[PDB]
Amino acid sequence: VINTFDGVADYLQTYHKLPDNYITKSEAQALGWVASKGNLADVAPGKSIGGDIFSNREGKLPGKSGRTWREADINYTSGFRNSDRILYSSDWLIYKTTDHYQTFTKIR
DNA sequence: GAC
Repeated sequence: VINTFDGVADYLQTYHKLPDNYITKSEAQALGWVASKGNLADVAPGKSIGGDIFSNREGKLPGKSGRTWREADINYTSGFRNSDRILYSSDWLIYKTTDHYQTFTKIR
């Protein structure tokens, strides 16, 4: 399992994809995940939510026509989800936020 | 796009 900021940032930079322990919300939902129940670790052991589109509506991240942003959970082990997310663009800019997309730091 |  790889779910730390540096670990995921390195993997993303090297392989241009999230490591195997990530599943999208749709995939998680298909497995029986119910947000209000905080049951992810029970329906998908050792998995973290990741890979969904981040719309960047606040414009806090660098924007450019045709650039798509995606986000993935970081530091998730169990229970309800946290505030830690890695943000990555189609052109491989990588950012982190620890406050649920309120502020971001460039890390790769 | 924690819920």
